[PDB]
Amino acid sequence: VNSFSGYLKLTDNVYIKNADIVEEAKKVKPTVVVNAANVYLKHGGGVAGALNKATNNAMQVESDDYIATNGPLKVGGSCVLSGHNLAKHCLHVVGPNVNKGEDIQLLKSAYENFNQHEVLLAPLLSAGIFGADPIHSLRVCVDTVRTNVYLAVFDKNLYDKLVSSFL
Ligand SMILES: O=C(N[C@H]1c2cccc(O)c2C[C@@H]1C(=O)O)c1ccc2[nH]c(CO)nc2c1
Repeated sequence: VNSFSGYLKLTDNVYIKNADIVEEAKKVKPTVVVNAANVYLKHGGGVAGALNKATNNAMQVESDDYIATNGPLKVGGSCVLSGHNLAKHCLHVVGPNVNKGEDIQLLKSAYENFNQHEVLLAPLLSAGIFGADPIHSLRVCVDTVRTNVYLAVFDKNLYDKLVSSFL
């Protein structure tokens, strides 16, 4: 038993809710919140900009030190950093950005990072400003992630569509 409330159960291990991931993290304090990161950990907009704003830019400060030490992530890769006031940990995961021409097949590799964590609050990778089809992203998520994933979908209209078209 865990504290996520109001989710619709899609599969054995995937749940989904129309929610603001920032508000969900602050209420739930999950062990892991997933950020829709880029390779530079520049949290300017979309989910990343919202999560970072909620941390009063502490996420960005920590991220800049990470990059200065380690260099950029790989597309499809991830790193674990602090969750600040939102979660114990933040798993920064880089899905391919279609608006940068990145290979969509890397989406499966990106979701594989979730399997290193028993339970996660997460957005749909490569959705929103990353330019992928959220329905495809949901399919890859369901077919790749084996751990328990609680997906927060900000847009109500999109949430309903994802549910209604789910196979
Ligand atoms: O853009 C946002 N989320 C979408 C996104 C973005 C980039 C890559 C992605 O893969 C996805 C998928 C994610 C989604 O479909 O839910 C977002 C989420 C919460 C927000 N809270 C505020 C306050 O103003 N702005 C927000 C923006």
